[PDB]
Amino acid sequence: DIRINYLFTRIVKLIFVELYCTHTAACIFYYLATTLPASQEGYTWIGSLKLGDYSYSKFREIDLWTRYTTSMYFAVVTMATVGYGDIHAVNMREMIFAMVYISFDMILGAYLIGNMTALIVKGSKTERFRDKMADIMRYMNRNKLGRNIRGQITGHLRLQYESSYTEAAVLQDIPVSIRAKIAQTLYLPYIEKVPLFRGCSSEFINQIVIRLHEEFFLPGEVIMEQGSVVDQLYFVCHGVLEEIEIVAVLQPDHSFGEISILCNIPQPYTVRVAELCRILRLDKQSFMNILEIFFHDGRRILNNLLEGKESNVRIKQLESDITFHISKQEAELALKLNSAAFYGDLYQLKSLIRAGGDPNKTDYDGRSPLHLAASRGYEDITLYLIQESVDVNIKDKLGSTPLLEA
Amino acid sequence: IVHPDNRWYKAWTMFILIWALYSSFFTPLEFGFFRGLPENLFILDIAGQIAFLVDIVLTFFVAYRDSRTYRMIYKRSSIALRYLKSTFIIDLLACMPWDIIYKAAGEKEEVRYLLLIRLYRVHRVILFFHKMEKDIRINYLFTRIVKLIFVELYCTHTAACIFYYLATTLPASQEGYTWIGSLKLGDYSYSKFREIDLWTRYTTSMYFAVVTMATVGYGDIHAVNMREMIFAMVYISFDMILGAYLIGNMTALIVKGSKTERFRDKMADIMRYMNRNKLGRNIRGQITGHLRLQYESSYTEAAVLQDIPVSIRAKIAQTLYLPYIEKVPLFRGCSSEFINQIVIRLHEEFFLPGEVIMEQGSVVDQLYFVCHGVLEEIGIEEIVAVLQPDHSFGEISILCNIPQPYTVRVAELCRILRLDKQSFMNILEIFFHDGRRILNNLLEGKESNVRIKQLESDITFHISKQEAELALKLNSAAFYGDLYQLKSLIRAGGDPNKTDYDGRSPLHLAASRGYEDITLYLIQESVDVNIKDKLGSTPLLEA
Amino acid sequence: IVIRLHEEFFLPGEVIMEQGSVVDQLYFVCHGVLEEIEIVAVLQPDHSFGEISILCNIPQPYTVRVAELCRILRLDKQSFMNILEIFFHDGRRILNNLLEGKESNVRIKQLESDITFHISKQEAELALKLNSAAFYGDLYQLKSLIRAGGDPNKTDYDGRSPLHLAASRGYEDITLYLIQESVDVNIKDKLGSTPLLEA
Repeated sequence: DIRINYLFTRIVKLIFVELYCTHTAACIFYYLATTLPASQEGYTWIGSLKLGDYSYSKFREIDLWTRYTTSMYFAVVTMATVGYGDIHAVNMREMIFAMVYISFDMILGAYLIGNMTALIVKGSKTERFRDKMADIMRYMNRNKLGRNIRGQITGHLRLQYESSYTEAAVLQDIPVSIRAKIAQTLYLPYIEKVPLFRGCSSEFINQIVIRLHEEFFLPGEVIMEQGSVVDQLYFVCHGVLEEIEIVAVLQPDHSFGEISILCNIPQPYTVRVAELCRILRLDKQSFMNILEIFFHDGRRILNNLLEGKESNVRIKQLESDITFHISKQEAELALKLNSAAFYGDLYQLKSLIRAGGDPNKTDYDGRSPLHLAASRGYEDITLYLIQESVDVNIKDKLGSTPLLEA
Repeated sequence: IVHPDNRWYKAWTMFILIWALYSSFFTPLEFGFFRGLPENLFILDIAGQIAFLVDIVLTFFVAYRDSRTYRMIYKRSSIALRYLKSTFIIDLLACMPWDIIYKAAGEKEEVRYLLLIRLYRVHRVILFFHKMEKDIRINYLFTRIVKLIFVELYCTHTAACIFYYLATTLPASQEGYTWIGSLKLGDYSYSKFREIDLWTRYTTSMYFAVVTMATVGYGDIHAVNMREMIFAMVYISFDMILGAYLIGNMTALIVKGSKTERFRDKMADIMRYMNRNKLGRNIRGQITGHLRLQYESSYTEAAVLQDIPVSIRAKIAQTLYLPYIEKVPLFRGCSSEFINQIVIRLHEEFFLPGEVIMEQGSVVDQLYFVCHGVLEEIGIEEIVAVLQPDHSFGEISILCNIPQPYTVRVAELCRILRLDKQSFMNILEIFFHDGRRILNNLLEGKESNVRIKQLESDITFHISKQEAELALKLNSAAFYGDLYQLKSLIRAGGDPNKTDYDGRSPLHLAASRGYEDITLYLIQESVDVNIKDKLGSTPLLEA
Repeated sequence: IVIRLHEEFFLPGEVIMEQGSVVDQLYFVCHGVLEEIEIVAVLQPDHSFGEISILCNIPQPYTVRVAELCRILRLDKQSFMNILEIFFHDGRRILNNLLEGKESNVRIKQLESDITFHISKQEAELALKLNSAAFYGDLYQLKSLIRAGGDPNKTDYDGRSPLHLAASRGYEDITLYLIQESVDVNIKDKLGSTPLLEA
C-alpha cells in the first residue's frame, strides 16, 4: 500500500518479530526449568532464585502471573543486552539455550539498526532545504549581489519548503509528452474564464494551454517595474494583485501585460503582489507565433481589447493601432496565402484552408496561389487545389495565365 | 498595541524558555520524591506559575502570519479566537497550582497524579531546537546530536523519578521487597529508605536509570518487586528503539559526507591511476591545478537557481552580464530587447592559463565571449592575433559554417562567457529586423570578411524569407494608400528598399493608384527611382 | 596518429578476425604473442597486423588467434584513411615499406601491382588535388600541401594553376597569399587564357 510509508511498514515488522521471539524464548526458558524433578529444583535458574525476601522455594503452584513476569523480565533483559545478573542459567541445558538465543538476537539486533538508518538516509524535507540554500549561498555572495535582492530569493525558496508540495524539482521528468493531457486537466478552467479570450475558438485555446507554467509570488514583491518592456504574459489564477498611490486591484480570472505585448508600448504601470498568488505565465515569442497562424482567431481577440479599452483606459494611440489591423484583416488572409504557396508549406497551409477563407481570391495585384505553385513547379502541392475546384483561367493584371509560367 | 516580531518580544521568548527548562526538570522531582511540598520551596512554586501566567495574557496581543495569504492578520478577534481553539485549554490547566490544592483537599493521591500535565511544557525546548535546526549558520551534525541527547537524557531523568515512586507505594512495613529498601552497596545499610537525604536518594536512583539506559547493567541496583519488573521491561524495550535511533541518525549524516569529502575521493582515485604509470613531472601539477579550479569555480552552474521564477532570474542576469555585452563591437546598433534575450542564456566558464580552448580545423559549435584576462591565438608556432577583453571570437566560423582555422590558447586567468551555438540562430531568427545589422557590422568590421560571406545557410536563408514577408505587408499597405501605417511600419526597422517575391516594390505600387501624397515620402526615403522587377517594369512605365 | 589510439586486452584462445572477413580496424601489438592461422607464423611484439586488407580492399585471408595474453592498440579505418590522404608525401613513403616487406614475405603480386600504380603517379596528384583545394578556398589544411608539399606553380594534366581557380570565384581572401610565393600571372593554359581574363 502506498498510503503508508515503505520503510516504516518494515520497521514495525522487525520490532514485532523481535518482540515475539522474546515472548517465545521466555515461555521455553521456564519449560527447561520444570524438565527436572522437583526434588532437585535447586539446580535450576528459578528454583534457587532469591531477589529480596521472596524465596521462590517451591518454584511451582505459585501463580500464573508472578511466575510469568519473572521469566519474561529475564528474557527481555537478555534481548536488550543489558544483563543485570539477577537471573542466569545454572544448568547445562539452560546454558546451551542461552548462547543459542543470545547469538541469534545479535544478528536480529544489528538488523534493526540497518533497516532504520535507511529510513533516515532518505532525504528529509528540511534536510534537502538546508543543502539547497548552502549551494546557492556560496554562489550568491560570490558575485556580491545587492542586499535588496537578498530578501527576494531566500524568502521565495522558503515558500517552497514551508508550503511543501511543488512536486519536488524535476517532478520526475520521466512522463512522456502526454503532459499536454495533464495541462488541459488543470489549467483549462482558469484560461477560459479570462475576459480577453471571450469568444475565441476552443481549438485556439487548446493550443495555448500546453505552453503555460506555474509560478508563485510572495506578497510585497514587484513583478513589472515602471516604464519597462515586458517579455511575458501573465494570467492570475489565485490571489490578489495590485496595480500602481494605487490605481486598481486585479481579482483572479484576469490577465495583465496585454497592452505592452501587442502595441509594443512599454508598460506604464507597476504591479505589486498583495496576497500570496498562484500565477500562470506565457512566453512572448511563443505566444506571438500562435497569433500569426490563427489569423481569423487573432482578429477577434483584438475586438475584446477594443471593447475593454472603451470601458477602461481608452488608449487612443493603442486603439488606432488596433483598428488598422482589424480593418485590413480580410485582405491579409490571402496576402500571406500566396507566400505560403511560394515556399511549398504543407502542414500549416491546411490551417489557412480548413479554418481560412477562399484560396480563389487573389491579392492586391492579382496572383492566385496556383500561379505561384506552378511558378517553381511544386507538383507535390499543385494537385490539392483541384480538390477545391479552383479555376484554371485566372487572369491576373498582367495578361498571363497559370499555365504560361509553368 | 500589537508586536508581531519586535526585538523586545524575542528576548521575552528566550526568558520564558529558561523557565520551561526549569519547570520541566523539576516537576518529576516534586511528583516522585515528595509527598506534598516543604515550606522551603513554597516561593519557587508560586514564582514558577506567575512567569507562565504572564505568557497567557501576553499571548493575546501578538500578531501571527496567516497560513493561507501570509497577510499578518492583526485582527483583534482573530488572535484570541485562534488561541482558545489551539492551546489555551491545556496551557491554563498547567498553570493551576496543584501542591496547594492537594494539601487543601485533605490528602488524596488521585489529584496529585494529574500534576504530570506540566510535562507538556517541555515542548518549548523541542521547538527551540526545531528553529535552530533550520538555521544555516549552525552545523547540522551538532544540532541533531544535541536534540537526540536531550530527548534521551530527559526520558532517563523521568524514568528515574518514576522508579523511586514505585518503591514508595509499598508500606514501610514491607520495605525490604523494594529495589532500594534492600540495597547494600558497600557498608551503607540503606535500611530506612526514607528521611535519608534528597541528593543521596536521587543520585542513586538516577545512577540506576543511566546505567540501564546505556545497556551496561552492573546489577548492584535492580528491580525486585512485581510492579518494578513490568516497568523495567517497558522502559528497556522502549529504550532500545530510541537507543538504536541515535546510532542510525548519526550513521546517515556521516555516510552523507560533504562536497569536499566527495571531491577529495575523486582526486584520490585519479592520483593513484596517474602515479600508477609514473608519468609526467610538470603534467602532474598541471592536471591537479585544473581540477582545483574545477571545484573552486563549481558555483556558476547553480542547480538551486532553477526553481526561481524567470522574472527574478532575468533581473539577476542583467545586473552581472549586461554591462559586459552591450559594448561588444559585434552587437553595435542592435535593439535593446534583443540583447536582453541573449543575456539570459549566457553561461560562465573559467579557464586556467596555459590550456587551449579549441584547436585548428575543429568545427566550432559554441560562441565565446571574452570577459577577463587575455587570450592568445597561435598558428603556423607564431602569434599574430591577440584577443583583448570585451571582444568576441568564433562568430565568423559559426555563421560561415567553416571550422576554426587558427587556434587560440589562454595566457592569463580569463573569464569566458559561453553562448551555445544551437541557441543562437533561433533567437536570431525571431529577431530579423536587427539580424541584418549584426551581419552588416560583421562585413563593415573586417576588410573583406570571408569572401564577403557565402550564404547557403539556414540562418542566412530564413532571415531573407522573413524580411521579404514583412515587405509584403508594406507593399499591401501602400496599395490602399494608408500613410498612417506607413510611417509606423518603417519606424520599427521597416526598410522601403525591400523587394517582394515577384519583383514588386512599394515605389512601383505608389504610382499604381497615383498616390502622389505617399510618393514624395518614398523619395525622401531614398528609394531606387529606376528599380526593375523580374519583368523589367520601371515605376515610370507603370504610371 | 598517436592521439587517436585505444588500448584493448585479449585473453588467450580468442579470435580477432575470422577467415575471409573485411577489416575495419588497424591493430598494433604492444605486449604479448599473436598467432596467425595449421599455423603459418607468429607475431612478436612491435608488429602490426590487419594492414594488407585495409588498403587494397581485399578481404583478410587469415585468422588471427591470441596465443598468450596481449594488450594491443587499435585504430579506425575512417579515421586513418584520411590522415595519409592529406599527407600525400608521407603516405607514399609508407607504401614503399610495404613493397619491401612484401618482397621479403608474401609477395602479393596483385597487391603489389595496385600499390605500384599509386606510387608511380604520386607526383602528379600533388597538384591535381591542390587545384580542388583552391577551388573551394580551404585555408587551414591548404598550407599543409604548401609548407609540406610541392610547388604550387606546377599545373595539372590540362594545365591550370591554383591562381586560375583562385580568381575564378573571386576568393580575394586566398589570392593574396600566392604572391608571397612569387607565383607568375602570365601562366597560360592550352586555351590562350590568363588568370586575369577569368576574373
